[PDB]
Amino acid sequence: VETFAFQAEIAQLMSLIINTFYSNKEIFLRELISNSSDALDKIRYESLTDPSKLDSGKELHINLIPNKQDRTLTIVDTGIGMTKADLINNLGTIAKSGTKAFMEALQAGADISMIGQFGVGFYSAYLVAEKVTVITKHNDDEQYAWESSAGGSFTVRTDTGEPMGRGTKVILHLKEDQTEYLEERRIKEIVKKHSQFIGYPITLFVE
Ligand SMILES: COc1ccc(-c2c(-c3ccc(O)cc3O)n[nH]c2C)cc1
Repeated sequence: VETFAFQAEIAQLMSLIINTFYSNKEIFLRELISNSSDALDKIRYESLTDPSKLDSGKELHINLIPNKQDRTLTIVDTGIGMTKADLINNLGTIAKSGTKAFMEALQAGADISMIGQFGVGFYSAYLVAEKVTVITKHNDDEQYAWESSAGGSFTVRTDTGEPMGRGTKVILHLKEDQTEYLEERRIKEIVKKHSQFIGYPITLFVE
């Protein structure tokens, strides 16, 4: 298990998301689905000139898996996934510069719902999750598990869990007062409100 410190600016971003009074938390789902859509666009584009890029799985889709017993909401995609290096380097985001631009915008009237315009929408997971686990598999690397409960550090380990072929799995260990995001009608509502034009099937699993 390797432990890393977040860059000062990323720890600042996470503290802002955790500590700012902001009721519109439901946008975390749109943000994570948007990242899933971007990763699926990436593998689809590569496959247009190289069909073997899909040897690790042809289906391009998103699964939403609530689990009331574990108090987890899992978002699975069959996108391009990430290398260990990209996972350590702020989960493939330009988080340092993105955070700076987002901070300036917040002082210029913007609100947390606009986080995605600054390329750091992944970190909106901390509006609803006390801990986030990211399992990822890229065609050019092994399967890795990234994890953080914020507090300035994250861990990276080789994943021993279920192999996923190719893509990214975001496991949201929800805060006790955020369990509405495990309810079928609530998830359906949010998907319809903010992710209705996503170009990949979104399957909402039942329990
Ligand atoms: C906007 O920046 C980014 C940065 C990285 C990605 C990304 C993800 C991913 C990352 C997070 C996630 O929730 C789901 C995913 O498939 N997987 N692979 C890539 C290249 C997507 C958007």
